[PDB]
Amino acid sequence: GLSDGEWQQVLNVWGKVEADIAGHGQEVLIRLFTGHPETLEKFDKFKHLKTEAEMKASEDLKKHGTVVLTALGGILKKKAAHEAELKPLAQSHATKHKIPIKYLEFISDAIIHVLHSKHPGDFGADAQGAMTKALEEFRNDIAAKYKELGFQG
Amino acid sequence: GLSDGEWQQVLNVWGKVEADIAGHGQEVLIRLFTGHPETLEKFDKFKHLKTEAEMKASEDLKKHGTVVLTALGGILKKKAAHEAELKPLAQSHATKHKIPIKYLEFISDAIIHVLHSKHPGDFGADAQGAMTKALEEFRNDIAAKYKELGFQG
Ligand code: HEM
Ligand code: HEM
Repeated sequence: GLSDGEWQQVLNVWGKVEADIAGHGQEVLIRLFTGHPETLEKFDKFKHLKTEAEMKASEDLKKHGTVVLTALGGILKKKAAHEAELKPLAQSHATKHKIPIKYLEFISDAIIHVLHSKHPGDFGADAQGAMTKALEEFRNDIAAKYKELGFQG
Repeated sequence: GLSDGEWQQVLNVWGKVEADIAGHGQEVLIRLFTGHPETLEKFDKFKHLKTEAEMKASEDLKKHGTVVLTALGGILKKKAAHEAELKPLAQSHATKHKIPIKYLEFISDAIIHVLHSKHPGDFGADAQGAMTKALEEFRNDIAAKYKELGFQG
């Protein structure tokens, strides 16, 4: 994972991308298609683009560059926001509290039990299945940070 | 990964948790400590609590259950937000576009080159290292989704 420092360097340069997303997107795609021509073969809608000049002239290649970098920016920002809340919790539970993954499993089971007990009408089999998967994914995310910190959970 | 409806079910039940977070946090910790007394030994503040009654009267245990469910709710909400953008991208690139992970590495290389070319002042060696790490983690998150779909990227 990225530290707060590394995410800050990523988000700082992404601010420059957002000042001209279409220009950056066009340049990225032309760099990709000129360096690795097999990648252009994946775009049926760009079959008419046969030279770097034709690529530069394409309205729809520039529009697609905007689609790509807009989607990537969103995913980078949402990943950083998740990391900013997960990392401090994994740090303390690895290093200070020393909480095994087995104990995170026990509290996950307790949350499911209390939700079923307090919300039987609402928290039905499908919703309980959804929460079981969400808490498993949470434990796996902590376990990956544990392995990085050298803490055997 | 949760389906779109599955994340909405998790967010919906967390709204109910937040309507009585103190009560939910008490009942979760009481269920953990009564079901798995070995977990109570990690809490130097609570380890003297013997019965559900004593645990229920502890202001310190109630305070802590609220801190736990507040932290977990924030991580679930940030995970849901990241998944909502990552999942559809992985789905289309596996099932419709059939994009190998190597081609995502080629476009990552192009992004790093264009940012270095355009913004050298905000994209020195340390910032480039950070972006390399962020795009490798993005590719690994896509690869994880490919594996779930049985697409060999
Ligand atoms: C940073 C990496 C990438 C991002 C963020 C990205 C994002 C997107 C988005 C948002 C779409 C439109 C919605 C969708 O179908 O999912 C799309 C479409 C597509 N992408 Fe990607 N993409 C990436 C990399 C690639 C690469 C490397 C290739 C091929 C070498 C590729 C091939 C395609 C194709 C063929 C389409 C459909 C184009 C069309 O006909 O409309 N993608 N991509
Ligand atoms: C969903 C799971 C969990 C969440 C969200 C969570 C969250 C938190 C938070 C926010 C804190 C305070 C800030 C910090 O030190 O990081 C904390 C402290 C702590 N947690 Fe956890 N925790 C979880 C599971 C567990 C489990 C299973 C145990 C033990 C079996 C545990 C033991 C502790 C201890 C000992 C502290 C320090 C308490 C104190 O000295 O006041 N945690 N936890």
